Amino acid sequence: DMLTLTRYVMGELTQLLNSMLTAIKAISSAVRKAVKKLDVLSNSLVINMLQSSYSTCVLVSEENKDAIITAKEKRGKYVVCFDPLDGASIGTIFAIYRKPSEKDALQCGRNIVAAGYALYGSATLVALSTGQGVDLFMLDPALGEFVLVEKDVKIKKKGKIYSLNEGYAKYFDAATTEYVQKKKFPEDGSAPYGARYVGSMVADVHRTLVYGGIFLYPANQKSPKGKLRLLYECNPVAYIIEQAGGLATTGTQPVLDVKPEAIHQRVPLILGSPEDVQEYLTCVQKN
Amino acid sequence: DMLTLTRYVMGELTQLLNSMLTAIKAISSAVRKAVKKLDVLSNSLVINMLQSSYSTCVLVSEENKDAIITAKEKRGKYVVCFDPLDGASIGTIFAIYRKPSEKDALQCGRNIVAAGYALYGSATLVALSTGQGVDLFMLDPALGEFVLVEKDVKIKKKGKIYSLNEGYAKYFDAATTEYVQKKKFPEDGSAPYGARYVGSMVADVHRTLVYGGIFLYPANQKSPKGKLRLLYECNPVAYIIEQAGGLATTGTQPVLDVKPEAIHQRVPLILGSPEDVQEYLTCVQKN
Amino acid sequence: DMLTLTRYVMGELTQLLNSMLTAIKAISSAVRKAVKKLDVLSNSLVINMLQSSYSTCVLVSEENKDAIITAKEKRGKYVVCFDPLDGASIGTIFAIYRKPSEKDALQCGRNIVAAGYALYGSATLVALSTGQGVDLFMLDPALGEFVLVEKDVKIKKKGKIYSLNEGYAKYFDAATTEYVQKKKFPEDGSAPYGARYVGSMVADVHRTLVYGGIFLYPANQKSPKGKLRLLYECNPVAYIIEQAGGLATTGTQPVLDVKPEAIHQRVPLILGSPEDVQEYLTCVQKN
Amino acid sequence: DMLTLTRYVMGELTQLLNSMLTAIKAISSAVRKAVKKLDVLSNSLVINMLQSSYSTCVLVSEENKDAIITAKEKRGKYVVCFDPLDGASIGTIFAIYRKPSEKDALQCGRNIVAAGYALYGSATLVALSTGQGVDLFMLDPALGEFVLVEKDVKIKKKGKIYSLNEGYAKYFDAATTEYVQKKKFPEDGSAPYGARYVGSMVADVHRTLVYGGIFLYPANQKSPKGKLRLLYECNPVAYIIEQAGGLATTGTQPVLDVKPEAIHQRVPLILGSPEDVQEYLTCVQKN
Ligand SMILES: O=P(O)(O)OC[C@H]1O[C@](O)(CO)[C@@H](O)[C@@H]1O
Ligand SMILES: O=P(O)(O)OC[C@H]1O[C@](O)(CO)[C@@H](O)[C@@H]1O
Ligand SMILES: O=P(O)(O)OC[C@H]1O[C@](O)(CO)[C@@H](O)[C@@H]1O
Ligand SMILES: O=P(O)(O)OC[C@H]1O[C@](O)(CO)[C@@H](O)[C@@H]1O
Repeated sequence: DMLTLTRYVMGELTQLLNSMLTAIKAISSAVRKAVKKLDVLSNSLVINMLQSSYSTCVLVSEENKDAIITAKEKRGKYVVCFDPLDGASIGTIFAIYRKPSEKDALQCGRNIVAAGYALYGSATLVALSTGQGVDLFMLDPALGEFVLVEKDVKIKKKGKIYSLNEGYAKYFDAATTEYVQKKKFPEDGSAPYGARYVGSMVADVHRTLVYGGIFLYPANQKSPKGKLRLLYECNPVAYIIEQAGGLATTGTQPVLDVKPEAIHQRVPLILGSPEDVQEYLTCVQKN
Repeated sequence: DMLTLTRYVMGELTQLLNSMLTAIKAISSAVRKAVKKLDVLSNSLVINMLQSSYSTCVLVSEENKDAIITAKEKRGKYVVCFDPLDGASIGTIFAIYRKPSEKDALQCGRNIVAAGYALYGSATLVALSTGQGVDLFMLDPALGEFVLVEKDVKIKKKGKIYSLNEGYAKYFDAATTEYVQKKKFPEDGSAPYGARYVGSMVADVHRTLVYGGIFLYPANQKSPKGKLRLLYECNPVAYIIEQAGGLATTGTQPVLDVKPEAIHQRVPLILGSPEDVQEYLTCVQKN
Repeated sequence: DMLTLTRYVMGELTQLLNSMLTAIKAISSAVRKAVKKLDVLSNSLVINMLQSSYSTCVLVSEENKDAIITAKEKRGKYVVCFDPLDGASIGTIFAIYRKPSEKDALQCGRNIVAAGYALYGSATLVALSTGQGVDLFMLDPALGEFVLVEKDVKIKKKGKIYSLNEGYAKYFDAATTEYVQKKKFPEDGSAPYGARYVGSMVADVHRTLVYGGIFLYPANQKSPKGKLRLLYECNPVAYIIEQAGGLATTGTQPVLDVKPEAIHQRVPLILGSPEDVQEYLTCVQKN
Repeated sequence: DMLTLTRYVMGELTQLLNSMLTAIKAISSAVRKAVKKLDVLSNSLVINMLQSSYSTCVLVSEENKDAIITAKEKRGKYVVCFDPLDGASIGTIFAIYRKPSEKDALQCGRNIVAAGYALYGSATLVALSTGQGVDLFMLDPALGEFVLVEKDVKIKKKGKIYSLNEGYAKYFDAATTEYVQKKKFPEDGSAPYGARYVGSMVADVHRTLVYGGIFLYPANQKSPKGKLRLLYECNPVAYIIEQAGGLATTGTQPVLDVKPEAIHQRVPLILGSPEDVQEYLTCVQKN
């Protein structure tokens, strides 16, 4: 019943992760103790911690219309796109790039150097990658530190869950209609998939990573480019899911290959177990 | 930024609630720090705390085949049916009756004297009623105490969420098929409902209480009496939802009116906002 | 086992207390998780929280050589003298005055409008007065809030503890030698006092408040004006102890009547139960 | 800012330590949330956890007149003498022996196989030895686990603190009078020692371990065999202090060599830095 602790390592990049984690720890505490005030609060925490890391030059926040330029004295080599408080478990999402303007935060997901999400549940969980797989951490609030709980997390090749808001059925495009119909009425004599949809993206993506299956927020008639934001929701989770052996697509190309045309750009998002996402792509190509 | 605390009151019944809350506090801590071992653990906590209250004579647990008879020395006037660890937020569910045998735990829900659930999320939340409405509490683990956060909680007359596993579509009975079709394709020119389904009953019911709408685990071809257990899942949440101004039905009668034929009996469960449950009943009566 | 919470009230003064408490909550967390770095850290927390209250114009910190002048935009009517991390339980001490220069922080203790200390033990405790007695609070870190635990705390008229570093005996002045001799060898056939000395001033003063008796850090040959600092150690605790019915003296006048000649001025400090401090004064007057 | 955790190891003995730690974690929580009821509570926690380890045959508790004999089914090879709640930081003290009667708990300290104390401060700290030095742990209540913070703790050869209740001066024996006089008036031109006395034995002993110096509760006229209890206060701390390179004596023999004549036997206790305890012994031998 006794433990020893050891520092874990995945310069400026490490200091930058360290401060992003410190802001997540603060947000975790502010969520445990709890709407727009909490969003405003979570935003200042990230921005201010990120800036005083001395590792940033450009921030993009879901909460701010324009990119935020780090004061010239505190400037470093990295760009951070984040959703401070997304969404039941709500979350925080971020992706880090190397670079002094918006140009720098408009790089395709392929260029990501580190990305992560935090999920604020019974425990605060962080999934993190710096390009060499996905590691899962739990916030130990007693220590003030994040504890490694799983190394090199891998998603199942194929799952048995599908996850989307089916209340948008009347608006679905033909490929989504077809895919959902196949999940409920398999044509191969297999059992239908189970359905799960928390309605909080970080909660649904995290379940998709650890249980397998597929998560979808595709284009539909009311949102013809999807709802979820490319820079600081879709690209970071696509990066995490790909690092875990999964796939993430807009329907017509990998999310990480999309060339961003604006910082608050939305894209469709379909991700998860590779065989499930490939079967979704087949419905697209056929329609 | 300073507070005063005051003891809240909703003899033996109070001591019984007090120990059920103490077991919930212990379960909360064991969940935060985390599968069958946790179920075994949560079970002993409830059973042992409930017994040493000196208020029980008969327990029914989701985990135990037979009813548990309190030792003759520790016996009191009450019967408790509970699911120690149900299920993402998992939960604990319980209902309390006045009474020395199984007979006593086979009373219809109408006879309930107190019921509740706990939800183990970013915060541990307890909904509780003793017949005079629903009160919502948060576990303050620093104090070891449950803090009143909402008095006399009322569910909306009509919501805009529907909540069920649509992966069972191929197995749905005609009334469920019809109801779901109406939620997605309203015939009155209104917007379709949104869909949410966490797949943990306490999580879905709690959302249904605070946001409004409808939750369904109806009979289907694979589970022709439903999945959820009458004594310690369906009756307690039906009791809470009715105390909040909602409805809870098996499709053919109020859950609380069902006369239990066995302690692990399953029933269908449809509950939530009264106008939503009434519209579901209309699809049943018409089929 | 259930509680209700109610906001407690003892404009700018309230916002100022609120931020001083918020800095104490942060310091509490940084102490739980733990030397000069912690002092530097505790200092920035107080200074920065105090400044953004918009209620301060002048700060005096044990950690800073010169008084700190609040930026003109954030200025308010109050002056705060504090020891961010003093000292086994360590503590934080502060006193608040109404006022733009050092002049304002050089007022005698008599002018204090609010004062307090925090003690970081198994629980974090705050004693606070705004002139109408002493109230005791515990930090509930789960809530992020301070909970009233005792109202209008009163010190015993006479105690049975004396508290001083007797390792300075060879340096004691004649009155301290005489007083200590009387505590150990009572001339009235009473039992000797017990001795307690934690060596952390907030710990010893707090014990003196709740158990009664006397605490002394008098002048001696090596420290002929005492060790403890007038502005942000001696005046605040003198204010608290007097508000609890006790006395606090330098030996030759009440601490609160001393006219400060510099912001880091030291004074002797003798305080506690009034009859004990009066007996100490008798030894002084006689020598 | 990320950590990995690793199980630490110092069969039945390990399970026994594990349960003693689990009772300390429970006591820590009950102290944080707080007199005789807490003593009664702390006692049942130790006794019940110790018994269900299946490693005990005989317990001796400061709280119970007679030794407690483990039920025949749960019996194992070890004997545990403990003070569940001693005493400002209060503590828990225990020593473990291999063995079915009182005989087994009346072994001299020399036979100890493991001993420890817990101190309930801003953090809950455990000092533990199983014969190969002293290791220091902090309770991480988030994890529910004890974290190694210092390995093979060593006390200074000679310190500059002395720690005793000087309010018993009129009752001191000649050697204690002489020793204290030498601490305050060194005859070698060195500075006087500082004095510290919390009045809680675990607090004073812990300070003595980490800062060095000497702690004394010697025989005096009112307590001619001392106050502190041999089996579950003096022997465990003597064992810890000796494992850290210190000494612990009654004045006339090492505490660990005293042959116990009764389970609640008191002995004088002088311990700490070896050169300080040796100088105390010189005052004894000379008187
Ligand atoms: O209610 P909808 O249309 O399903 O939206 C769900 C999505 O909206 C958000 O709450 C907003 O980002 C996401 O977290 C979630 O995936
Ligand atoms: O996976 P299904 O068939 O939707 O089952 C969901 C239900 O099963 C449970 O996990 C078991 O009680 C419930 O908490 C939940 O409502
Ligand atoms: O070691 P000494 O001289 O007794 O000093 C004790 C005093 O020093 C301090 O640690 C410094 O402020 C006080 O907290 C305490 O009262
Ligand atoms: O008040 P006294 O006589 O100094 O007693 C102090 C001792 O008493 C106790 O509180 C009782 O065990 C010890 O923790 C402490 O060492």
